[PDB]
Amino acid sequence: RFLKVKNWETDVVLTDTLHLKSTLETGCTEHICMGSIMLPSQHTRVATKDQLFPLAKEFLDQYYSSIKRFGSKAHMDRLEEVNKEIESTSTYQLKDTELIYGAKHAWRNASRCVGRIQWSKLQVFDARDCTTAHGMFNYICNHVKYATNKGNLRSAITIFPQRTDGKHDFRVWNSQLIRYAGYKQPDGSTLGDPANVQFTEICIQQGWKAPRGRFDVLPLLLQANGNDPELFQIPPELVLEVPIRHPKFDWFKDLGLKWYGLPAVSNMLLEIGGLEFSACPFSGWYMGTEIGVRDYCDNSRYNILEEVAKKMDLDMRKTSSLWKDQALVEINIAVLYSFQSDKVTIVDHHSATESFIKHMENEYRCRGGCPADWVWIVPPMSGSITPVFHQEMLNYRLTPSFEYQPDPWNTHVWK
Amino acid sequence: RFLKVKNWETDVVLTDTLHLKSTLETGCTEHICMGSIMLPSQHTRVATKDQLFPLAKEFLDQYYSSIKRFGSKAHMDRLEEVNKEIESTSTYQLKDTELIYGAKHAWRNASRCVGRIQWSKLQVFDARDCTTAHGMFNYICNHVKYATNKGNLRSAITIFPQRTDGKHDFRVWNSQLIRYAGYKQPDGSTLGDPANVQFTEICIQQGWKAPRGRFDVLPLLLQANGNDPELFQIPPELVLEVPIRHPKFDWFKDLGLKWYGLPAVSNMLLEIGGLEFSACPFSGWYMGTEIGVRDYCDNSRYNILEEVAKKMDLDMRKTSSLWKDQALVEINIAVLYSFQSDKVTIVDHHSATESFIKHMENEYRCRGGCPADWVWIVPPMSGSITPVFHQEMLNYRLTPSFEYQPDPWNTHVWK
Ligand code: HEM
Ligand code: HEM
Ligand SMILES: Cc1cc(N)nc2cc(-c3cccc(CN)c3)c(F)cc12
Ligand SMILES: Cc1cc(N)nc2cc(-c3cccc(CN)c3)c(F)cc12
Ligand SMILES: C[C@H](O)[C@H](O)[C@H]1CNc2nc(N)[nH]c(=O)c2N1
Ligand SMILES: C[C@H](O)[C@H](O)[C@H]1CNc2nc(N)[nH]c(=O)c2N1
Ligand SMILES: [Zn+2]
Repeated sequence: RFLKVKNWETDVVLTDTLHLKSTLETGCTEHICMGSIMLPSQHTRVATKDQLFPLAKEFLDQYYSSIKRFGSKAHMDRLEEVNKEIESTSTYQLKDTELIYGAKHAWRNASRCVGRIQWSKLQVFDARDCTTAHGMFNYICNHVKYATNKGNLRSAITIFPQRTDGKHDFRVWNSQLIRYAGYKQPDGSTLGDPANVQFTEICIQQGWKAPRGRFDVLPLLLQANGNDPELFQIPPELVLEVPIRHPKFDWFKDLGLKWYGLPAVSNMLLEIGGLEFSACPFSGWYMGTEIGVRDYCDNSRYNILEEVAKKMDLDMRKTSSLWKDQALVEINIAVLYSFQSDKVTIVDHHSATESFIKHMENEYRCRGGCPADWVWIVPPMSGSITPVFHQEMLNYRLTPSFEYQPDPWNTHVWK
Repeated sequence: RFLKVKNWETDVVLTDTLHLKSTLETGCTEHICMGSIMLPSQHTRVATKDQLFPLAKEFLDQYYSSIKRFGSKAHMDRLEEVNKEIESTSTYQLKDTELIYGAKHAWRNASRCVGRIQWSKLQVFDARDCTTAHGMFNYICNHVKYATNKGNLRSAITIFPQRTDGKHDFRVWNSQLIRYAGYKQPDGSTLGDPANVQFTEICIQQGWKAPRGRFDVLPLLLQANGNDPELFQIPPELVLEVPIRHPKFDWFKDLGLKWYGLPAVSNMLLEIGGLEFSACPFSGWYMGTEIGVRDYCDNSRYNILEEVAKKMDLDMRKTSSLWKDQALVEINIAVLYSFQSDKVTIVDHHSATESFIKHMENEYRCRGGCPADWVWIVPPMSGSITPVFHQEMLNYRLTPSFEYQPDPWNTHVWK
């Protein structure tokens, strides 16, 4: 109730009181810790009219307290105002300013995100007036253009109409706005991104004509107000890409690798005051390792370690030659150098984890804590030589938040 | 109560029922996860006569069930036999075979240990007849000689008399049997191992004459039956060491690095059936990364990244040149090659984490689970390209176990 987290590389000590305001549950118990379960049963997402006003009052009480007007008349009138609208319609509508606050704090409370030092500079695009798949395509294009900003990336979220009944639900079926396609081969191996093989054939199912190459940017599949989703191709000039080259190894270009500049996740759900926004794509910029470690070297992904190590002339017989580690560092030096040479915003895992420690200092000071998931904060390479490896972290679930949600193609009453 | 852990690199699914037998607590709650707190308040260590028989009966019930004699007469007579001895003396004495079983299962249940595939081949040296610091020195020397086995390392534990009253307590004050000394300098920097700077001056306090070099093997500080601890120097021919060289970089020898062959931790407490063994050094062999990543590159340790990167001719201005990662992989290739060229048993983090997955399969099959701490299982470099990064793990505390304990010099009623 006044718990302490220690840093063991600096002996810095911090006191968490923010975990007291925590509301959601973790999945752990006194006799079990599930801190390494990937999609815990609590991190996923239907609510009745009854539970909705405590959730609104809870939200509005932090909102007005945050603009130095806690408990005043403007706050009490708004509590009553929402109360009455939840009487009338059994739901309610957020003010524009309450929507911006709730979105910025969902990101703030995302314990698995190492980038949250920037949480307050989030551009919020209100798309709650949207009604059709084409309207969503327009909103998403304007999002992609704004956030990309010619390589000077800017953080943003686009918020589509909230869930109401549950059957009229806006959904982006893509897991990200910009993703490369995955194609299964006759022999069984995979061209493109294996992660998206199931989605790539859903697009062909709905009528996509696939170029059947490596880095083919998938189309968007947009579902508006419960209707069946529709295909649209993002204008190519809006999809900024970085060809990957090395600042020593000239043969690195021959690999013919590239990645997109904009990481923009679209399959998650934003929860604000008890309201659920099922379509809410949000974007930032990449930490290098998400591309060069996970995207490029996960076994179940592009899996390029063996062909990079070949061209490096590496001892690939013994596991203990660390040829895998050795080729992994070159691939990440290449992604960083490539993005930087092209003036596309990217951050390295050293600078981003030093920034998160800096962020943690600020949240324990001006908020009394920072929910943080070590399993996810620690970068996927060189963990112990980044300062977050030695920083104890308390994980707890605060709201507003981002939550996972099932894929629409396994839950949609089709047609 | 029938929880499931998934592997996301293979889609292999396992069912944990062993967590049902769990007894100790984790530190997490429904509203908080402390899976990244290093020394949780539960992982540390005085017990009365009352709670001691459930703990014995609990232990003896798994022991006899494990040798295919559950609930027989030999088991019921032993339950009564211990019962009566706990009536008489309010403690009890383990059979030789109950001691070997309890020790092997403490290691089996160590969720932070990636090496547990070997848990059943542990050599147990019973030192419960010891009474003096010199006797302990003799037992520890025989341990070091046996486990080292001329570089063909063998796992072992030496078990000193159990705690009874609490004031007559056997303790090894060293954190490990073989550790390098740490000396503070006039300017403030550190010669040797910074980790041991506080211990190195306790030895000089008790009269150690320090050679004041880099890799000076500390003396042993042995406390017998509550008496004040005494200094003894391990015969140098028993301390096997590996000079560190690279299989490409000839300048790597110039660094003048070496490490000891035998990892043998002596500051922890073994708990079996409610009995507490305060001195119980145990040893195995090294995973490469414990030396080349943590020992050599932790900021608060030897911290050799900058001087390795210098001699590598690295771009050391920008953080995003990944010069740190690049020099870290060379240092670990060197430790592995050095130990192997000298026929000292070492394992690389790839082979050890593939073995642990293999181990996890066996424990979920023939035991119904495997307690495992992801925060500690995942190696400190190249996390995601080893199979444990993608393996969900349930952590829970089973007994017999190894526990942490305070340092004796902050708890001993001195003289
Ligand atoms: C500004 C640049 C940003 C950087 C460098 C960054 C970095 C990261 C990284 C590396 C992860 C782990 C991802 C993975 O391993 O696949 C992550 C997770 C996440 N990020 Fe951030 N991010 C940024 C912006 C944002 C923004 C703007 C939002 C939301 C508006 C956001 C929300 C999230 C969420 C919700 C998760 C994980 C959700 C979960 O699994 O519970 N991030 N971020
Ligand atoms: C056989 C070769 C072994 C290998 C390769 C191995 C490997 C490891 C490694 C890498 C760690 C993490 C250590 C660190 O990061 O500082 C660890 C922890 C640990 N090992 Fe093993 N180990 C071995 C044998 C043993 C044996 C024989 C025992 C006990 C009899 C043991 C008990 C433990 C315990 C109790 C911990 C962590 C305790 C805690 O923090 O709760 N290990 N091991
Ligand atoms: C906005 C943003 C930026 C970034 N640099 N990275 C991000 C990574 C994720 C993410 C979270 C969980 C799983 C996955 C992979 N599907 C990605 C995310 F939501 C948003 C990210
Ligand atoms: C036996 C054995 C072998 C090995 N290869 N490694 C081991 C590492 C530890 C260990 C556990 C917690 C903290 C520390 C560092 N003080 C070491 C340990 F107890 C025993 C180990
Ligand atoms: C903060 C964190 O709990 C602490 O640094 C832990 C993280 N994981 C670790 N894992 C291992 N194997 N060894 C360690 O010392 C640590 N340190
Ligand atoms: C098994 C484990 O929970 C899973 O692989 C997690 C581990 N930590 C991670 N950390 C990040 N940043 N991203 C991930 O996808 C994962 N995967
Ligand atoms: Zn937990």
